[PDB]
Amino acid sequence: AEREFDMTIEEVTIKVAPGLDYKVFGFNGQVPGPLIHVQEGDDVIVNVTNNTSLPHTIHWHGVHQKGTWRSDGVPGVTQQPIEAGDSYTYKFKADRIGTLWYHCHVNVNEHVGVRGMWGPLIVDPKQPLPIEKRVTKDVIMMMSTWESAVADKYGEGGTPMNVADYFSVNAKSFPLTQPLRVKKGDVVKIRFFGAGGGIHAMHSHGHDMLVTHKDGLPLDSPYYADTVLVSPGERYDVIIEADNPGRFIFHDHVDTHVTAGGKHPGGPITVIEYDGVPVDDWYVWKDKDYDPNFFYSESLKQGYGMFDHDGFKGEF
Amino acid sequence: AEREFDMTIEEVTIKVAPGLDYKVFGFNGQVPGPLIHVQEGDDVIVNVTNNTSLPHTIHWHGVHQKGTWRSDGVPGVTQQPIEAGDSYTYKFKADRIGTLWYHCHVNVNEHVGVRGMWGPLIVDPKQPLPIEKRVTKDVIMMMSTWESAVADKYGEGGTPMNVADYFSVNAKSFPLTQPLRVKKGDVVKIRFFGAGGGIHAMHSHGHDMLVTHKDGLPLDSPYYADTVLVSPGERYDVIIEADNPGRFIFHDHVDTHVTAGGKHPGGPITVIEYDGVPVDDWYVWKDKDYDPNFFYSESLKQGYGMFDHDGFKGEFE
Amino acid sequence: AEREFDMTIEEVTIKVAPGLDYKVFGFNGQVPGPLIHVQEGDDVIVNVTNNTSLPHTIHWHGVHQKGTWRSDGVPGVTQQPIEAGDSYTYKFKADRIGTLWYHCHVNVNEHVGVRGMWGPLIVDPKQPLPIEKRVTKDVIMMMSTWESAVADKYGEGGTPMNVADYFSVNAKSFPLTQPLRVKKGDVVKIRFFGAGGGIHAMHSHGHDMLVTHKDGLPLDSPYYADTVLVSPGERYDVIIEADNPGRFIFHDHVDTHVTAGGKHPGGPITVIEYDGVPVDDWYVWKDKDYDPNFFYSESLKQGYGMFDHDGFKGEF
Ligand SMILES: [Cl-]
Ligand SMILES: [Cu+2]
Ligand SMILES: [Cu+2]
Ligand SMILES: [Cu+2]
Ligand SMILES: [Cu+2]
Ligand SMILES: [Cu+2]
Ligand SMILES: [Cu+2]
Repeated sequence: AEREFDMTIEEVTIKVAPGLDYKVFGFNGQVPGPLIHVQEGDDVIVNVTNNTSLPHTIHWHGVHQKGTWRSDGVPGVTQQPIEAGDSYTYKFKADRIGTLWYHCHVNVNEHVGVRGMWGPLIVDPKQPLPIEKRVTKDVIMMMSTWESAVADKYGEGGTPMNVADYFSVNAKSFPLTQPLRVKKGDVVKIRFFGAGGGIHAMHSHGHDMLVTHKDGLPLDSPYYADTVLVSPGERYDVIIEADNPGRFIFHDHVDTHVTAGGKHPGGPITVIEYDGVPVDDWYVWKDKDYDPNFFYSESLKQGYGMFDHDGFKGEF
Repeated sequence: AEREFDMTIEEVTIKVAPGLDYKVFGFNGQVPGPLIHVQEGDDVIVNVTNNTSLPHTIHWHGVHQKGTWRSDGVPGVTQQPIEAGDSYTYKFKADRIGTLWYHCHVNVNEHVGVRGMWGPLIVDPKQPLPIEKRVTKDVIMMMSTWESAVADKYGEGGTPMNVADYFSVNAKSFPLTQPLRVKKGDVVKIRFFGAGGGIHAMHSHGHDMLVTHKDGLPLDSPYYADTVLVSPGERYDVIIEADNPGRFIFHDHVDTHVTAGGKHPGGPITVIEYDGVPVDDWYVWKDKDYDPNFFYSESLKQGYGMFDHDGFKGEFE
Repeated sequence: AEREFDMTIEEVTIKVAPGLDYKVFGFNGQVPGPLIHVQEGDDVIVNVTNNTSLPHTIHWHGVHQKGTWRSDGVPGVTQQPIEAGDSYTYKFKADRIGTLWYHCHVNVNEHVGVRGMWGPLIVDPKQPLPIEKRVTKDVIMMMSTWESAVADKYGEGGTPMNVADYFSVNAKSFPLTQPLRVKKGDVVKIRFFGAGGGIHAMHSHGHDMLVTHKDGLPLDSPYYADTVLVSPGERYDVIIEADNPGRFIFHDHVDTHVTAGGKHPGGPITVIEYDGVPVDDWYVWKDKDYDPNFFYSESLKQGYGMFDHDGFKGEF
């Protein structure tokens, strides 16, 4: 089917951690960018308007661009950049399946590294794996890093001379992340993305993960892991069988990454919270204002197209 | 079988490198912590006493805690911390097989990153791989990094603003590491752990490694490597066939990691020394003061239980 | 067969980037060092003469040194160093197949980290994979990093206290790299090397990579990837089916690595350029002064031996 979407690029500010507001270039004014969810074989048309003061593009990472290389989104290679105030239309066929993503390809070190110019592109295969047919909850986790020194400073950051001192999943640092709420018997598909410039060692307490896909494509030899290393550009899909009721923390195991501006705890941390587990008064998230779509789990159930999320929207 | 162990957490100082003494929180006053070696299906009880000035927990990394999540050892999630001077008992069934480990889960960036709060937990499968039944030597290598600026200062370190300038296997930096001594025909199982906050590219000269397990679980498709990348939290088990007599260096291939305080050589370096090879006068480790249990290989032959090692023990104040 | 080669170590200066010349110890006065290409079972002899002011060795990474451990090239372990002005002969049997490499093993943090003391060693199996039979182009990509503060001064660099601020493939930083020119129907073997001290996430636009070998040895279970993480010491061989005509960028996806001295663009970046695709006026590499052997692809067709390349030579 033909899938036509309109995206904008906006100058907005988001809250990454307590005390850290960050100026970003948000697709549809949000970080992560909108979820794009389509079927294998769909013809995609994206009309992009640049409402920022700088040039950008959108590269569709994982999309082959078979006979459509001029929609690959690389400035000086496949197109001239999209200048401030201008528009550009991308057209491609979604013939590559799985967990893909999209991001700006101008000034990548800054724009993708610290300005949040990325989002998920999920292409449903015609032939999912047997285990994928058992999935009851689909979870998107996009990891990135932030340099507090350039929080207020478009045009700076993302160099070896900068210090990445905050770390996140879906643009939040713990405790501003959200729990992953499950029920006993759930079969959870988690899609990890190396969105930023860091490496993340994602570890699930209480469960092993079956690693089923690398960069969206199914492995002939899937393998179990309790810690999955995710590096820039990569995606890994795993399955967790939710067969062990408790509260089980789930986080980046890189020691310096569980900090926020030099203090602990912070970073890419969530908790696998099973329904019906009694809540102790000392539980860190006992009074959580819950967002059920923090990992796009609700949007992933609502059909094919483009999905904004109010929780990811920044302020103008 | 029910296996009950008593462990303490102690404030001690260890020698990581020549000219680098480091204040740590050592399980039983040592880094690495004691080897815990049990069988699949055992019921494990660990009574922990905190003899330090700061709160800690023990998380059992790889242990599912099937129906025992309150023993997972995570502060503010599964328990309140073990305060200074207090005790706490962990109970869990070892139903997850393989190379596991344990570490503190309080102030992790510092306690695990630079205070040596970790040790190995080996769970023997009831049905090991055929290749594991050929093994004649079992070897534990726990890699970590150290920040010299906070060596003498509990309560600091483990942040992006600190500089990790020393590197180790089993808490020692070359030349204070020990050789891996083998003889022709040995079948060596090596278990790599990303214990600290660094990434380590472990390269064996003279041999390929058959990578057989990831995080303790056997791969359906094992593969050969001469360099295995080990990142925080991960474990890899490999097999080396010791069929090539020589002196073969075995080290972290990350260029900056073969230094110590800006000087070279240093870092996670050992040598696979074959017994039959005549020793040259210029060999760096000629007349080495040898510790046969530096990789826990002797402890791993002594049956199920918990094993301290004096080679790893630190000095009390 | 017995194959005997003569190599020197020279003090030369290479151009790594615009704004970065670098003092290096080049094998045969070039970085990367000469391609050594032999067949499984060959008896290799390399006579090395040290024409520099400092001691060196050559370690043959991946070579087992079966019955020849004294040729392993490790100072204080298998030999005393090759002192300034002296010579030394290595002899070994190439019984280990695949993508290997060689590098100095004296003061490795500096000499391999920033002085370019490395090159490729390719051992052809007597029995190649079926997949390798279809290969029409062979490509070598050796990634490394550079510290500008020590560009002029042998005896410093390669420590945690230094800043790596330039990044390269085959010792050039974009735009001084070269395109990978292919024709539709090509089957391209790419051999990635972690030659320096960095981690590199190599991402091919427009194509998936079939990962066929790890450290030169064939995987029982090959897998597709669009991003391949290459760390120090490692090699990965991949196959790309050149079935998608366009201009497709091919680069390190680690955000900070696509910079040069704090500026973007730079780093390990090439472009898969298909023959016959019209060149746009704004294409960054329009009228490029092209080197068809920048990835050793021409040398790799010339049989067994040691092959220098003028494009890699430094100046005295
Ligand atoms: Cl022997
Ligand atoms: Cu942009
Ligand atoms: Cu891409
Ligand atoms: Cu602790
Ligand atoms: Cu854990
Ligand atoms: Cu050298
Ligand atoms: Cu080697």
